[PDB]
Amino acid sequence: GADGVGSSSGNWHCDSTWLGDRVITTSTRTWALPTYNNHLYKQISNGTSGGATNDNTYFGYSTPWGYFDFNRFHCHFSPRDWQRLINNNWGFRPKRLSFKLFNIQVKEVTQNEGTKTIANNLTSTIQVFTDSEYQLPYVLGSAHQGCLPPFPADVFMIPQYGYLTLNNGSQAVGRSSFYCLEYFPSQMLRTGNNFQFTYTFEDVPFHSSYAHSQSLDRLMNPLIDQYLYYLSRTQTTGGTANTQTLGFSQGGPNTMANQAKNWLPGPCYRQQRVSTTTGQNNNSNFAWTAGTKYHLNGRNSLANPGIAMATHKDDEERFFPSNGILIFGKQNAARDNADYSDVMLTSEEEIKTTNPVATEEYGIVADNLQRGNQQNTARQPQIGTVNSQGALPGMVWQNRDVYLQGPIWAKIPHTDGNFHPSPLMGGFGLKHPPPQILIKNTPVPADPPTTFNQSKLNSFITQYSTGQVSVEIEWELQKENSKRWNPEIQYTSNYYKSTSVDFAVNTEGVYSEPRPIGTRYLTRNL
Amino acid sequence: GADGVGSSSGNWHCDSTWLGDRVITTSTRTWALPTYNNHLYKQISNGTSGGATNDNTYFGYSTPWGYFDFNRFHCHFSPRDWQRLINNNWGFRPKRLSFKLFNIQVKEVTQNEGTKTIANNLTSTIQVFTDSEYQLPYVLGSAHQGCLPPFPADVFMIPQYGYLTLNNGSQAVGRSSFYCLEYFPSQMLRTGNNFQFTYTFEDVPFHSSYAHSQSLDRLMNPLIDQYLYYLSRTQTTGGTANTQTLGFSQGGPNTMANQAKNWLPGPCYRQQRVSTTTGQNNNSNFAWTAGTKYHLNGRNSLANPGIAMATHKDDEERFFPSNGILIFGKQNAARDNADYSDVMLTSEEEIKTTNPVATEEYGIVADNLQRGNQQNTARQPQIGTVNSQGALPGMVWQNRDVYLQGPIWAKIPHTDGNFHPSPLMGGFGLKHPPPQILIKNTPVPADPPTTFNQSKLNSFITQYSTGQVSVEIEWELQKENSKRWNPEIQYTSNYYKSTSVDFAVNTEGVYSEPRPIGTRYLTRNL
Amino acid sequence: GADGVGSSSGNWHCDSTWLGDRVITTSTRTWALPTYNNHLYKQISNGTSGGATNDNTYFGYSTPWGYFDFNRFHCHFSPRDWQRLINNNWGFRPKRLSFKLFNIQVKEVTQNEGTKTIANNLTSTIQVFTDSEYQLPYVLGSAHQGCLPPFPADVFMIPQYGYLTLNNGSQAVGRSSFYCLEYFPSQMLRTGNNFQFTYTFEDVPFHSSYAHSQSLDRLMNPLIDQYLYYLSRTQTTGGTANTQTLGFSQGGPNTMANQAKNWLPGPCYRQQRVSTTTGQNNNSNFAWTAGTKYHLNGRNSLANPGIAMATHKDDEERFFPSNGILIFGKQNAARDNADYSDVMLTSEEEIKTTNPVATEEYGIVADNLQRGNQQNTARQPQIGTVNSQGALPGMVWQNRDVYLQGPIWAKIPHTDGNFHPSPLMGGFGLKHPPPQILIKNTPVPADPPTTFNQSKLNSFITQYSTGQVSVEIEWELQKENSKRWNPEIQYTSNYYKSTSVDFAVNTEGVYSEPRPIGTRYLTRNL
Repeated sequence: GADGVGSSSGNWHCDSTWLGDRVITTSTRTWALPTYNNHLYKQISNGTSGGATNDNTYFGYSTPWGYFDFNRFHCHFSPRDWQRLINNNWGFRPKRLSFKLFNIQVKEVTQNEGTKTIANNLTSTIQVFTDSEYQLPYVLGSAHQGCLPPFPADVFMIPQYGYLTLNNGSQAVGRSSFYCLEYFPSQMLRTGNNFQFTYTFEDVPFHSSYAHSQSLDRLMNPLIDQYLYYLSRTQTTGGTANTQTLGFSQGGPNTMANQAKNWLPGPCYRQQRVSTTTGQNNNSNFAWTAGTKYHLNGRNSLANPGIAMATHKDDEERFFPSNGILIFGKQNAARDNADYSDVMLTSEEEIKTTNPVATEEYGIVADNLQRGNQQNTARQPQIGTVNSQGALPGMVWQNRDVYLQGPIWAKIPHTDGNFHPSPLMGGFGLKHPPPQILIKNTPVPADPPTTFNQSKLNSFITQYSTGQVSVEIEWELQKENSKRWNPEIQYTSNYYKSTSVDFAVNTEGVYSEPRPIGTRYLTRNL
Repeated sequence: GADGVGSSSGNWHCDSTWLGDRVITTSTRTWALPTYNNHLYKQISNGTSGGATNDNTYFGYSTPWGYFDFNRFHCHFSPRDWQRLINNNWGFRPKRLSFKLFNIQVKEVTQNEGTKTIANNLTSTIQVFTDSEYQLPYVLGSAHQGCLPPFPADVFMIPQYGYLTLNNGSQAVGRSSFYCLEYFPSQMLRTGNNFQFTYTFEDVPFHSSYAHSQSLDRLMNPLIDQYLYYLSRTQTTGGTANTQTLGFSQGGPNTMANQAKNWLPGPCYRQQRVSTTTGQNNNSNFAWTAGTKYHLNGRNSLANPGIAMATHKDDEERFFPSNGILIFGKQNAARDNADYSDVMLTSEEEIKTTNPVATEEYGIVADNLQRGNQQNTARQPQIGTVNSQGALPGMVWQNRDVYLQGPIWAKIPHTDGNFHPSPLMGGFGLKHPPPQILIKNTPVPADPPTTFNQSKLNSFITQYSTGQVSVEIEWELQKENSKRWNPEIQYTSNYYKSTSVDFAVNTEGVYSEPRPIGTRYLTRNL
Repeated sequence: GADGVGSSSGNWHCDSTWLGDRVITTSTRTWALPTYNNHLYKQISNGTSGGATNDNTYFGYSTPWGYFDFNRFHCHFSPRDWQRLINNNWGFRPKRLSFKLFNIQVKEVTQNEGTKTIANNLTSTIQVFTDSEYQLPYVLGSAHQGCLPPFPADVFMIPQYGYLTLNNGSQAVGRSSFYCLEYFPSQMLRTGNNFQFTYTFEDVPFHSSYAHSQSLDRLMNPLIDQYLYYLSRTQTTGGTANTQTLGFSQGGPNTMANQAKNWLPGPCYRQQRVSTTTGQNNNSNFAWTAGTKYHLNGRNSLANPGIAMATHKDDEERFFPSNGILIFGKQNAARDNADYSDVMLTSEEEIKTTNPVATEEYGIVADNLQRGNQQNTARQPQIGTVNSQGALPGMVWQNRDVYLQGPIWAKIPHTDGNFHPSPLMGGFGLKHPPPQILIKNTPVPADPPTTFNQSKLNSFITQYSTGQVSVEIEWELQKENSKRWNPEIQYTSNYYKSTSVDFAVNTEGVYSEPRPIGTRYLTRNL
């Protein structure tokens, strides 16, 4: 058509459409983009000279660009839409997305004395491009702030793009890369232009939006015996001097721990157990010294949250792995040293059926070769505790649950090999994820001098931009086909009276999410 | 055409053609083939009676055949061609090969008194066949001598084919197989015939001809905080009597070791650390007693080189895993007890970014369940060191690098299951690799007696054969598409003056390779 | 389409595409254009009255226009792209270019009291035209500041156009020309218009992007003697009284300086030798008194850098010709009297093979006619040193190398004759080079008086302009086809750790180039 100062370049479109095995969520927000870094790229680093430990060293670059992040589930689903999803579906996955950037408004700020004036700059541009070839460091999938807000009426600030590369302390090495984002083709938009692009998700397995109604060690028939035998006795009984013997029995309903089985629980990487009753915990600061870590290039990193393991066993909801769960913060919680009442701990107890408990061992194996007292001195069988266990043939396991406040996807690192590349924070591991959209205000110089100077211009017009952003994702559903007789467990609001509605604004206009909501409510058989 | 004594049956073809995403290397050499084993098959074995340990016992057969081996990279690539490959390509893999055997010359040796005469035997044959059905023990892929020489002007001797089967000490068992290679269809060639065959590689992943410019624990945005919380404090501070508490923080730029992450480093099988400064090593002979071994049927075998792990961490190039690297020998180095200055140690430091260091642990896991002093005696959290770690979900890793002097492929054992079947010595794991070409001089009996005798003939005419062999491999390239601004690291010759040119002959005509050359020079993002 | 205030008239396009024998570099920058000279043309001159010497006199005109200059190699090539070029190609040359000027923003500045306000002037224009007929003095190709910056994120100021004509001291002569650039057809652009033009380079020889692996005096076979003889002796030996004789020998492997040869080294114009170790230089200020100069119309001009000669011989990297090399300045170096550590000296040592050393003589010639003592007094042969040598038949030579920071082209003067018209600063000599693009802000008068006045208006509205400029050049490549066995020399980054990445921004956002990069890394035979 005809795009100009006086015409609108897009419409507000926030909705959700359920149709068959599909649900299409569309979302629109209003953003603001400042000028970052004074239009400069800056080398950033952190060494041990300052006072940091070797574990927190880095070397990277801070860019003047910003980026869009809709990598949380509440960016697309309302709390009621999340309820329709998790109460009626066994699984879901993303199919394709559309992204739009419209109604651009570039404004200039003047500051004579103590007066601040904001006026339109009708001829200024913003630059937008997507990293469709995955040529920049991918910083989505690290659970960073700056998402599209969950409440459609909130206006958000676009976060600043930065990246890291190889370091040796605060220094760089020969393989450290430097990226200029102006070295990419970018689209320039004045107040009358808009931007848009579409993306198609690759085939990714459905998320397991269910709990198991059987456990792995209870797949048997509780009425029939097994025809296989197991060693049930190595020493006679009854008499006064018991001797060695061999005795075998058939596993039945009363001895189900001895029965022969076909499968094994998933892998284990044991965590430390912490109680929410502080009086039960040890009186020391063991959050880091006793943490569950991995070692990479002489640098210790917390395995957080780590592989998917059950949070606790039966009747022990007060225990959690020290760094083995996702922890969200309540509305307006401190950044550092928030109290327990200010955060919301998740719980993966739904996978007790196949996954080992995060704070327990995997099992028991033998240590030595037992013998009698025939020739050499008698030796008693020794056993060892398996606290870490990699993949064994015949293992089955579930992934970590996704949450309304949690991440959606992550980029699978480009490596030679990987094992079960599902992100450890939960979500869909993608070889080619949604590309990151980079955005920036084109610099506008102030009046240059009237005599030539070779130096680069460092005096600019103060500016920022505003506009709307809409993202539409189509999800595929996996409906449940269950013959269970009794009613299921569902997610529900509390009927009782209260001061405020959950998932609503309070008297000051602050929207908040009172609890985290997983997706495992319906049940399945193993 | 017309093949006979006076016409040539092939041309010398040693070259390399780069065209697009393909490179075609052709190579020709001159070989000599003796008579092996006096035309006999011989049972060979080694037991503990002789003085060998149980780890080195074997039972097998020594055959009179020889075999062709072009399973090193310098058989096909010149040092300059290797430089064109590793400086410009992110990956490569083999596609198809052609093999030719031509200009056969069978010669007979007579030895009257102290006189030695060598004359043509125009009517003698050689036998050639390829094990296209993989019915013989495959001895390629064990890094054996007898390759086509790297320098095209060198004449090489064809190695003798032998194989092993099951043993119990120096003895055999009922499942031990005996193979006669004369029980195969074979092609007989006189001085005017030639042999040829073609082969097509199966789909194999490209070799990672790059290093990572990011590390796994540094995929985050260094400017933005995380919205997820982690347990940062379990004990109050400041006061005189500190009590238990729970405190949570958000991971940010300054605490990147505590941030939530999606992935884990690759598996670990810890090695012993040895320094090239001998004064730093322990004063004992621990090369075998402290080696990193695996146990199979009561036999210990060194895990050499083992799974792909980083050789050392930053600033520690003097350390290597005791048996975790490929070690090549310099030109004319001893077979036994060569000094350190006579060998060339490789280094896989390029995979510090995803793979754990070979001489370090994998990480830390919990040992016990910590508790306070509410009821039972207080217990402090205990941690354990993970020195071996199998595959965990969310692991990523790189393979071992390939070298100019290193092997190309290996045959994947025919088993029920395998995990990431990439050869541990580096290269391409193939279910059906290039078949082994077997070659032999047909026996020519001396004058038999004039009265019949049933005994097999054990008097033959002394003979050997000569000819040329050409092998042409087509490789597929994977070009780099990088937006890195600063220059890359490249492999380069030293500009400074020297007594000899590297990768050239010296004054005596001896060709040598001064250093090993890997393939990871360009960089990528994770 | 529809061009106006609210629509963008161009997109940011900074990229490089390698495809076969072509590489296409595109580059976009943001510029600022002030009002120059108060919209006036001004006669400028410099005589000896002021204090200048006769060598620095001039007469010319300063115009109110500005011009665009992309005549350096870093305007188009990133440091990594320069590495892809010089490591893999024997030669390159430019083919065609595209130029675009878009997103024009004309702004007006008001200055009431101590307050400065910058507002859009939507109805103001800029004027742009290209000198496609080469009718103005061509000031590109004089290595002037004001290029498009090497770092795409830098905003640059457009330089002011001026020119010189004939002078006699500070005065002009009858042949001195005066040019008004308003006497050209020019395109006027408001904030919604854009400008563009294309250009095709003429056929120019490829740049020699290689070094020679042979030298001119070593093209012989080192094993065979020559059949030609040379005079090897003019006096008998051995006896007590030696007499005159004639003795001839054949040139062989041991006397290669006496062998007959077909060619001669290139021309010479000897320079003065300066050491970078200051203690080795003479203790006097000889930079100008001992400089290597040419004389034109009673005016001395430094021959800088002069004809292409080798910088130094073997093992003498510390010596350079006093004014015979290109010298670039490090980031933020002084304009006058910069120390040696603030500049980067180039070195043309790669042409030792065909070109004479800049600080050495060309050779030796005879001075007199030698004779004996038969009649007149005996005379000994005299020799003279050739310090300058023009073109001789059978000469071969290389041009000067091009650098990443160096110039690309120059305009060949329109004369009756020229010898080897390749610019002495390095690059491509073009009869019709890329035309210079002239740009200016159209003057906007302030309020004129209400009574008529014939005087020209000298009160204007303060103004400047901003916009983007994109230039795309297509280069043709000349791939190397070498049979060299050993690896080549390549340009590479240093692997060692460092405080900053080379060719990247520092902590303050300042981009810098640490060293000059030539193009002669691969090798050829003579």
